[PDB]
Amino acid sequence: ERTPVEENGRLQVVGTALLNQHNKPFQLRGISTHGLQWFGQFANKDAFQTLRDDWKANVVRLAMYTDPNANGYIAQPEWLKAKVKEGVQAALDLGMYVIIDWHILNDNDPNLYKEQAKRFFAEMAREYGKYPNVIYEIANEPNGNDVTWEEKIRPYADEVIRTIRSIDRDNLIIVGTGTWSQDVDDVASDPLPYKNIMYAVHFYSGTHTQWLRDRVDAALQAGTPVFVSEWGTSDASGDGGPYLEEAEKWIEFLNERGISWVNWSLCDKNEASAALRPGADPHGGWGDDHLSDSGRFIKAKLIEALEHHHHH
Repeated sequence: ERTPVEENGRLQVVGTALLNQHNKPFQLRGISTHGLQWFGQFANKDAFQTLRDDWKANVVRLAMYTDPNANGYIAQPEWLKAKVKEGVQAALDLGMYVIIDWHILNDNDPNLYKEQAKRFFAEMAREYGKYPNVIYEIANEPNGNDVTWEEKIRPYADEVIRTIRSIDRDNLIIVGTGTWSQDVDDVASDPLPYKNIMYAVHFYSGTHTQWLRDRVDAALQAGTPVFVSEWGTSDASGDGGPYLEEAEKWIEFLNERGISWVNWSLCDKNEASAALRPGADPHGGWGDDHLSDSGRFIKAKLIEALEHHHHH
């Protein structure tokens, strides 16, 4: 009944490894909100307490869409910042790790809203940098044939990281990769020089099979730290299946390698990747029959991972 943050404290990255404050290997495992502008009602202390105590998650991710055309942060900065702070404060109150996700998507080049990102992250780092719970995810899913590591993503990340690190010298930063955070193989050609940086890989088990695991293995062998800050049991659309046999191959692979993972998503949208059945209580306490096939799987994986840790 020690909380995850009480037990593990300030995290650190050495090579590809995530270690806790006591120099022990540590794996974050949890779940992401869907876009806060659409499903933010699930980002609250009561829901997060269920995740901590019943699901055995140790991290939550706050998916703050940026795109004004998605009613994201550029359109409604005050409401969304308020919701992010509610989410962060809930995690602080529960001793959970929390990822603040600048959730680019259709705004596919992170440079589009770079200065707004810097102002947002400067505020979050000032507010919350003293706490070891906080993790900054600075660009969810760069995508597009022009948006490559060398040309667009790395220069964005270098500027945003220098902004954050001027205020919060220690907390983890997760940096997106090209092709919807698949192009982790490009990082080793020119990595970022800073402390406590990990590189995102995202997968959807209806789409992404062993080939992407093979890429991840090659990245790890080359010394690139990987964090799975978003993955689904559906096709990449968020719907279809779910594809739990393939998802199981992924979870085994990630657990064997100690790679942190965060499932998409904790909401009740009528799509296969949503963890909750439509009308589920925003306050948590969900019986198995209020979880989808995907939600049941994720809850089971989280519980099993904790069991395997305590005994092996």
